Amino acid sequence: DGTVTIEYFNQKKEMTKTLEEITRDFEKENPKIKVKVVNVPNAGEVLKTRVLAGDVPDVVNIYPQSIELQEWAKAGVFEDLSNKDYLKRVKNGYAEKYAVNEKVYNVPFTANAYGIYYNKDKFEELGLKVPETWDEFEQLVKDIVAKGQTPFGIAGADAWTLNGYNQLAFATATGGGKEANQYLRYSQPNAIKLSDPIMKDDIKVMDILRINGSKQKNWEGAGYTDVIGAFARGDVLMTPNGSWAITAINEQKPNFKIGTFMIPGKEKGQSLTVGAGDLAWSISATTKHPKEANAFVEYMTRPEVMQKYYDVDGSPTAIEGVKQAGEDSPLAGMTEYAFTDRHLVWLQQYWTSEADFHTLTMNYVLTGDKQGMVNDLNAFFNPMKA
Ligand SMILES: OC[C@H]1O[C@H](OC[C@H]2O[C@H](OC[C@H]3O[C@H](OC[C@H]4O[C@H](O[C@]5(CO)O[C@H](CO)[C@@H](O)[C@@H]5O)[C@H](O)[C@@H](O)[C@@H]4O)[C@H](O)[C@@H](O)[C@H]3O)[C@H](O)[C@@H](O)[C@H]2O)[C@H](O)[C@@H](O)[C@H]1O
Repeated sequence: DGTVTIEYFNQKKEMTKTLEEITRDFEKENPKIKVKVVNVPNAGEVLKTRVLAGDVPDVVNIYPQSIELQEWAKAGVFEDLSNKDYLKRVKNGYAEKYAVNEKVYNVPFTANAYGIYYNKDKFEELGLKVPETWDEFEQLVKDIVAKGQTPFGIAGADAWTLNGYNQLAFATATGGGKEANQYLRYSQPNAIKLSDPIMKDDIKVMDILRINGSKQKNWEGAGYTDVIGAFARGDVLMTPNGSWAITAINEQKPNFKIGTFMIPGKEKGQSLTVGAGDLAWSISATTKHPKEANAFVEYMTRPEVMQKYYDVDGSPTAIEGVKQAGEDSPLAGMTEYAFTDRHLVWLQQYWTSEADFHTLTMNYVLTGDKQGMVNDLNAFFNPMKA
């Protein structure tokens, strides 16, 4: 044949079209290299299945904060990338941030963030402003309801959409990422109580989604795609989601200017965001073609290649020589403190899982069971403390 075939296991399902075009550009420059792009649903679970099966894809899209990356790096599943030349194209010391045993096993090209998408046009129409406190965010929702408009679009069927919301609910209440994990993860068993002021603050922030008439009709069984469309059409004024959503929203061709804002704290200037490596690649240590796999990763570190991805995606990049958008862009408010302290890492960096945290978050929006949520939190965190 002559040509060799490497596999790229993608999790960026929103960026399927652009990543394939970049792949074709690579294939045209490398005639002896063919790249198969894999896009399967529930890619995170399929990856667990494949790694254990010993069928590790050549290039793997894996989130570098995950416990999966940490465990598999120590096991020797991934190639050491510490002394690669293309790693010098990663600024903000972002590759070093997710080092395992002081060794880099992942190239995080982009960083995701979390906030609230909002309709700038209808905000101007109704004379609404971006909230700076919990109380203001409560009022904003109530003001929208009274105007006969739906504030939030919530994906009840996809609990992972509110992961960033609840994590920031704890973050803004406690002080930051470390402070949130001190209350939740590194506390004593059965420490989380309803009487705890931090918990009372958490409920308050979560109750913003529980305000009368805050959510759209038939939200309980609404998916991630459903809410993207609902926001794009202008059926809902806001939707809480990650920076990964904007490319899907843009594709729906909305007839309004899109904006974002961070989930605020108790008082002004206490707003935070959460995220980690979005487009983040690792190379299999057991690959038959390590030179070809490295050439694919190196290709993505190129500024003119990364620009092509960024122009569609929009999430902040750590790649050198990429012209990024200004404060006029949709993700301006959400990614305002990108690559700073106020951009804390996903809390599941020090958890054994996160799936149940999604469930108990959404379950509260469904039921409003305060004690039930507290019980869910203890049942989730206790096994980790043991
Ligand atoms: O906060 C969420 C997320 O943020 C970071 O990752 C960035 C990532 O975010 C999105 O993708 C999220 C997630 O998508 C997949 O998982 C979806 C769920 O899959 C299962 O659920 C079911 C059960 O059959 O499967 C289908 C989904 O196709 C659903 O019908 C049904 O709910 C699973 O049970 C559940 O736990 C999952 O949430 C994927 O497998 C994951 O790896 C993730 O990618 C964006 O779409 C994507 O572009 C990225 O930007 C962070 O790193 C994550 O840890 C997490 O915290």
